[PDB]
Amino acid sequence: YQNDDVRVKQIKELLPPIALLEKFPATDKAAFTVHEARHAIHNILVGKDDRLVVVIGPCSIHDTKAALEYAERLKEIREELKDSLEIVMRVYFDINEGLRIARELLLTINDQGLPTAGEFLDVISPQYVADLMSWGAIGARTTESQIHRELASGLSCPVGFKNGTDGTIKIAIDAINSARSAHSFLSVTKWGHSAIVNTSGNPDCHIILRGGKEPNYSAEHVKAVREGLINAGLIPSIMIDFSHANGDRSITGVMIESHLWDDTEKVLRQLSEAVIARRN
Amino acid sequence: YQNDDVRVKQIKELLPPIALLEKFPATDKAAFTVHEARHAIHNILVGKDDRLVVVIGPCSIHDTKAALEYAERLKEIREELKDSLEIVMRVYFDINEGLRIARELLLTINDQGLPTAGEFLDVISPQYVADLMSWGAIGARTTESQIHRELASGLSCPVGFKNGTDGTIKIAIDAINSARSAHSFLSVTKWGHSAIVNTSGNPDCHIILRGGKEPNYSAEHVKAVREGLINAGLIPSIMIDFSHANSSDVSTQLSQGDRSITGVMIESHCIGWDDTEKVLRQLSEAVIARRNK
Amino acid sequence: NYQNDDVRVKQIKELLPPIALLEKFPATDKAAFTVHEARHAIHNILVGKDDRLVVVIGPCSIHDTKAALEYAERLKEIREELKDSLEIVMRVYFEDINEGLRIARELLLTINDQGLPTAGEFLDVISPQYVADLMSWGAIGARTTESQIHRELASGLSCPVGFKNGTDGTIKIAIDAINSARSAHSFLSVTKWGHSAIVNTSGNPDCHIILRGGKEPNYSAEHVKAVREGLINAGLIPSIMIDFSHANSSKQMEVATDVSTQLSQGDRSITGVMIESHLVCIGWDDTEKVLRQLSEAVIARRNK
Amino acid sequence: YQNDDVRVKQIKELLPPIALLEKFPATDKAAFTVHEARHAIHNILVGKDDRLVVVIGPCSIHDTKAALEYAERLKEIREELKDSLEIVMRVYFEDINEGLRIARELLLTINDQGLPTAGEFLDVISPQYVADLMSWGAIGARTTESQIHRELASGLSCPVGFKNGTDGTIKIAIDAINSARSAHSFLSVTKWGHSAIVNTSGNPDCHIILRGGKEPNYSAEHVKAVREGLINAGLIPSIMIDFSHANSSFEKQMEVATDVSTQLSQGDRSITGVMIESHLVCIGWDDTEKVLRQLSEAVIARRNK
Ligand SMILES: O=C(O)[C@]1(O)C[C@@H](O)[C@@H](O)[C@H](O)C1
Ligand SMILES: O=C(O)[C@]1(O)C[C@@H](O)[C@@H](O)[C@H](O)C1
Ligand SMILES: O=C(O)[C@]1(O)C[C@@H](O)[C@@H](O)[C@H](O)C1
Ligand SMILES: O=C(O)[C@]1(O)C[C@@H](O)[C@H](O)[C@H](O)C1
Repeated sequence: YQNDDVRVKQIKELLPPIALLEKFPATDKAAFTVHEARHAIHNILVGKDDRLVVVIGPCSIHDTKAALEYAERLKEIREELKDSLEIVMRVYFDINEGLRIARELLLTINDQGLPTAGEFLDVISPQYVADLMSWGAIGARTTESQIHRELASGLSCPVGFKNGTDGTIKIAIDAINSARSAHSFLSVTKWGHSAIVNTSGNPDCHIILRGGKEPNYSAEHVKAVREGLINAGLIPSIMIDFSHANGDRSITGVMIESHLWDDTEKVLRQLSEAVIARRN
Repeated sequence: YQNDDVRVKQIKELLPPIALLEKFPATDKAAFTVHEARHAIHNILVGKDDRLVVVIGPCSIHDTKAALEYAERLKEIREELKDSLEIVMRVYFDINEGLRIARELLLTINDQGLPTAGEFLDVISPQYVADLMSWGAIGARTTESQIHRELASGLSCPVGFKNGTDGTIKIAIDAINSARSAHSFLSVTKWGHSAIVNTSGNPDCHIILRGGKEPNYSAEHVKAVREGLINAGLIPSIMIDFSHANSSDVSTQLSQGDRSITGVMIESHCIGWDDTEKVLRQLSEAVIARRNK
Repeated sequence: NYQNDDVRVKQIKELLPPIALLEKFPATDKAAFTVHEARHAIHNILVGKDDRLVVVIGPCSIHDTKAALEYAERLKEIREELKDSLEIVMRVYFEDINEGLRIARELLLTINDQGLPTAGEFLDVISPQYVADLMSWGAIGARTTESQIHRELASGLSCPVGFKNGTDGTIKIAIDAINSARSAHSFLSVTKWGHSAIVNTSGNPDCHIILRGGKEPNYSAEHVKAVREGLINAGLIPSIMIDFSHANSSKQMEVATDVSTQLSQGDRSITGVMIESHLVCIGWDDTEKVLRQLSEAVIARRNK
Repeated sequence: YQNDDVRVKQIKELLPPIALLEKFPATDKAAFTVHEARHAIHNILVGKDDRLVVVIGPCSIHDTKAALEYAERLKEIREELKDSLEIVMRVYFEDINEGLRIARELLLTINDQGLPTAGEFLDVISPQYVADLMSWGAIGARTTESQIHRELASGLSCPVGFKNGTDGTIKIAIDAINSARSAHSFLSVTKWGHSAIVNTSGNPDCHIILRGGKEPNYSAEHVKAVREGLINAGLIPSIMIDFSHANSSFEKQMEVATDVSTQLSQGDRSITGVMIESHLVCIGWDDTEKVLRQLSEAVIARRNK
């Protein structure tokens, strides 16, 4: 009585994570870009830093050449606007060749001094690229999932919980809360072997406002959200996603979807000015 | 700079899945009980069998002995009401001793002729006991997750996608629509090794009514769900979870001839064992009644 | 094109991890204590603290486990009867590797759980991870005794080990083997989870020569006198094991008597013997006889 | 009752062989070098090529920069003496994870520079990390009688050399050559680092190395007695003389070269290969040029008698 893998057409072994960490080791320069950017994003998130975190980047990468050019352009503005903004590049995408292409781009961009951001879709793929990640988002459809909250509880970067696909703010405040506590999930070791991951908790989680039924970047949503975070005994630290379905010091970060460029300069220069205006 | 496992307190290697299947191989009775039960649930779901899948069991297992005595009791009712209710037991609970204790119980129960049911919450644990699984539920907090639908696409058992914690039914209709297609998710091999899982599609995916802001077992919800499934081009095979936010009707719906209700979910010894006999006997009578229309 | 890899490999198949073998066939408290007490007892005999002789006796090859488990029951009674004179351990040598490993463990678990200690041979660095927890003694054959890799396997083996003389009668390869094993080494093998690993060793002081014949036999009082002088000149404890079979015999029964006379004369250097015995290679009747004979030769040694 | 790992101080996981082939992927240049060399060595071992195989290299590699300079000089000699000699460099090493990285990066660079590499197979696991870069390999005198070794040779993608015993025993190698030609089985690790069963198809390209013993074994008389030894056994009389080790115990390895060069000139087609231990600063670089040029001239002379 064949009862196993009845609907599995194929199970091919995946290169162990250590094989991507050996083929593509973090340069000291990548390591510091990742390490400084995390601490930066932390200082901004708790209010220690008056600058704004800016996750901007292509909607999706289809060409690594095209992306390395965007990055070159972005790094200039990253440091040109360094005292008003914290610019991070958003890098969304054979799985083995895919994992190699993914890692090489994140390492090259962090070695060029540009910190990288993306989405933590599952609990196994972080073991391959999170050493080069300074920030990540949990999607609207996986915010209420418990494994995605446990995942963040052990992610080494700050984490953005998006709101519900209807516009629910409670699953995010409950997620942010959950991530702050130790947890246990199941994934693999850097050798690729089924393992138990015991977390210590991530205090650097915050909500993303990405829309829903109708947009929610309105001051009144942000006021309702900020009162929602305060009641739950959380730092009112808010990020607004300008894309997808979308002196106030409770807005600590924005999110932008930008391809190859003119309005990107305009928007970054515009938010720069509003950050400067807030210090007064 | 230390940028790795900064928020990891420990990463301990887990027994490979093959080591649970070696320590506890399926008997031919388990093997048979799993295969027959899964085929039965399919026929009941797609309207070839007029019986009703009853997923009943304790809300939580704290003792293995107590659960083995419940299984013995429920097996007797399963054999009696076999021409009205395909009865399946709900089995919800060191991870290695937890995997050992969970596998042994599911084998023992299937080797006793009682098919077992559970909840698939991750993409790794299935590899340890799915061979002993005849049905499974996908929770309300993981029904819009693409990973949990792609898991169901490659699950060898019939799958139940619960509604949302509010009452959303589309996540599940979309879930059922998704599972029916080939997908790909990352999991481990039976040797415990990171892998690419290419699926084929599970056509045996269905909706569960677990309640929400307000219970949804009423005939109209069932009619709505039927119409919502009908509009998505999906068979209106519906299951109502008498428990959860639907407890904090169905029988007469069936007595009157609702063929859409094809399954139920009960949380018993959470009722005690006497009401369990009553409710199974009640629904048995309702399925008998449904055939005379 | 230009296939440069696995050109002469017909198939590579993943073998169960050692953990799947120790999980399906876990040691029992009775099996654990038999291995522990035999390994301690074999050590005390090899060092002179025990006057008893080690007796590694068992079938030439195991094709049937019922036949092996019946020999196990018979041999156990003789182990219990001659316990004050002999340390009897069964030789479990067999000819799907995955099933062969399942069959081998279940056999060693059953025999050690019945209270009979098991002895075998180490031919590889990987197979020990599946069955050595049930091994109270083991051997390094004459064709692997000059191989450092095995000397490093013996350096990290939890059982006392026996190195065999050259297939030509060469003693140096094993006096050198014992010296190497006494040291900490490092050999590549797998974990209990089946993963390529580096094994760091502490050294095994419980390694000893097995006389098994090379060109002509080597069991006479003269070969032992000169093998013992060779261990003494090299600073090694003079503990010797004579295999009555293989080359020393072609008669196991004639070698038994020559060795029994040596023990009766007072040779405390012979601390162990090896016999190849089946039930239906001597038979059960001659096994009782050789065992009862060596027991009386140990009792005689005590008095001289 | 601690019955496990009582004599094990530490067991650490070694990198999967795949982490080494990913970080140090073979180049199309390394691949063609290994491929054409394994095939050139085979044609010389069976008489299809009148050239001689030369396994020459340092005794011990403690510096890659010193080896890479030796590789550069040697390659020019390989290209100059190509019509008379199949020159291959011997790469023998004295954190195993770092030593794996150093070993493979070196064998990759040298095969990428077009110089085929030659080493020794000590165990059944290490191969999986660098054998894709080996054009020849050896089994030493202390493991030639070992089944596990002859089963690994049965499934090696390169021609293999079995050394005689440390007493000078030829049979074990005639028995080693025989066994290796048969299909066998051994337990090793996959390219993913996992416990495995390796089924072999057998290796016809295996031969004897005369490395020494109680006294040397390179005289015309030993080769004659060794070649008759192989003939009886029904085996291609294809012999390899190791000038070093116990055949020369520098100044003697050069006497062994003249002794051997004289037998080849005579016409001994049964000598298909030599082994020389050479360093820069073990003979020096100047003697290496000389001995390669010597053996080249003897091979040239062999074609005329
Ligand atoms: O490949 C997997 O991860 C599975 O989900 C688990 C396995 O045990 C089977 O029963 C499933 O059909 C597939
Ligand atoms: O499978 C092995 O263990 C090998 O030894 C690995 C590598 O050396 C290949 O080239 C051999 O053909 C086989
Ligand atoms: O189990 C042991 O005692 C071992 O000695 C442990 C380790 O050394 C393994 O590699 C050996 O093969 C067996
Ligand atoms: O277990 C994991 O998935 C991680 O690899 C652990 C975490 O601490 C890392 O730094 C990565 O952010 C994710």
